[PDB]
Amino acid sequence: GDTSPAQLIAGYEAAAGAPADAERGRALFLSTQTGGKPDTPSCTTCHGADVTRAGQTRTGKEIAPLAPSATPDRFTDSARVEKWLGRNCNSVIGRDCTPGEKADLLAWLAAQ
Ligand code: HEC
Repeated sequence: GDTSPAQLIAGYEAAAGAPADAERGRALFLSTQTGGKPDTPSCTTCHGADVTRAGQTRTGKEIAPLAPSATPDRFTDSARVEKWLGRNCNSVIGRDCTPGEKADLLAWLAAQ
């Protein structure tokens, strides 16, 4: 694509002022939130708790696995990551994700 997963995470770490923490990324992805839309309390609502398996939209359509081990071109387009993180962080958490959250989330997801 136009980027690597490491280039994306390094850009978020620089904006956050701190290195990514994959354990924090895992905890946020699996968390149940209450600030967003009622139908999407968690990232897992659509991507599941195991991102090597397919996910599902709110209507039951299949979403390709988020793990790069299952779907190889993941996180290789910078605009596509921002586009989905913009929409999905707002739906789940109710606000954009911070650069530190994005760094943490991608560092966990990029290793799956
Ligand atoms: C359903 C309403 C979703 C919720 C809740 C979350 N995501 Fe999602 N995500 C969804 C779709 C339909 C898509 C696009 C289709 C695809 O196969 O990519 C995505 C995509 C992403 C991506 C982009 C991956 C890439 O190709 O670079 C990321 C990084 C992502 N989703 C992360 C993510 C997080 C962190 C979420 C909780 C805040 C989350 N998603 C929720 C559908 C839905």
